[PDB]
Amino acid sequence: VHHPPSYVAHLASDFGVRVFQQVAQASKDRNVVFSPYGVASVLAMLQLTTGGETQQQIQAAMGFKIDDKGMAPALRHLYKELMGPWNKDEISTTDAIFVQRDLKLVQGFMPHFFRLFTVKQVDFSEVERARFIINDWVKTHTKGMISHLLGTGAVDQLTRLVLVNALYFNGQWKTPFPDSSTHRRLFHKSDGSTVSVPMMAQTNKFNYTEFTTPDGHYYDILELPYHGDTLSMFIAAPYEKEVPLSALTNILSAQLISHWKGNMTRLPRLLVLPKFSLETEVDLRKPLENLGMTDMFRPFQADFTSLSDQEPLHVALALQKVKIEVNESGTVASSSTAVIVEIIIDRPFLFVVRHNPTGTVLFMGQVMEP
Repeated sequence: VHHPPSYVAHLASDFGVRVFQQVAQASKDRNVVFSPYGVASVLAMLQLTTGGETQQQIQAAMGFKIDDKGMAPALRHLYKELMGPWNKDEISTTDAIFVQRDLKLVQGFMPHFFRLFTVKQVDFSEVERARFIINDWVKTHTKGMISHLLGTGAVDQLTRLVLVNALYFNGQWKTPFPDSSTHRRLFHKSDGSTVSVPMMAQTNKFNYTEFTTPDGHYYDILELPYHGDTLSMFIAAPYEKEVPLSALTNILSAQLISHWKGNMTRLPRLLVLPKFSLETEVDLRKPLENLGMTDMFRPFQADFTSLSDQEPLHVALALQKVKIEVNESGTVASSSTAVIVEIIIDRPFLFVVRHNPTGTVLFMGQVMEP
């Protein structure tokens, strides 16, 4: 464990979880898959382009200033840790900034962006080409998983800046579920009704801890490691079907996950887990405004003087796309965030894909219906 990457990863992951809780609030009984590291990555970049109180608001919500001593080195060290070969499991994370070809950038932004995290020349008056350029780049850096990050109406002639992160993960269980154990079983939805889904089964030693909500709701917390022994998926489900999953998501944090992991012991048991493939696209405006980042969305009031004195700029929209597939052999998942300037789990559950040496939360979500 290295301190620098683990420090910034905790802040990053915690900030991401708080954004997730905001999205989960809005879609109480809907499948949500999210990427905390993903949204933290672009907003870390956004700290560089903004100024005054617009920047302050981002800094306060994230818990750190990108420009503070040792802070950027920690973020670079971080994604090096995630992408190292020793992980066995593949992670690819790439940040990018696309700027209007002829936009006059403040002197020193380019060299400052390089040594902390080069820009890519784009012509937004050429709308569809510029949208393709960016969509094509997100596509390769998600290995094809996300082909159209920016829909039609995401950029136009007036667009000047697009910050983007692309995350990819894969994704092999330390011990796979045998294909032949996969069977159909009723899943209990939040509305009481049942649906029949394919579920995976296996008997092994699983890192496990019991957990109790303030309201006394008992939860199973299970850890499913990937073969590299650095990354794992945490699964959290209520002992009884009746308990709403928000009880858990309301109290979630990066610290709690670490505290779970700190208290688990390997126990033998049969684990029945549904397979799932979730796809979510979320508008990040309200969730980000809720965490106090309101100024960046307001025309004229937003402050991007760290990027350009040439003209007033504001955030037109903020968005994230995430995909995740969980099956017998492992997990494949990717996200792209942009800013435009016997334990049977047959009820809804939480999942968290975490890199444990750093505490980085790559993906998390609630499975309301597999």
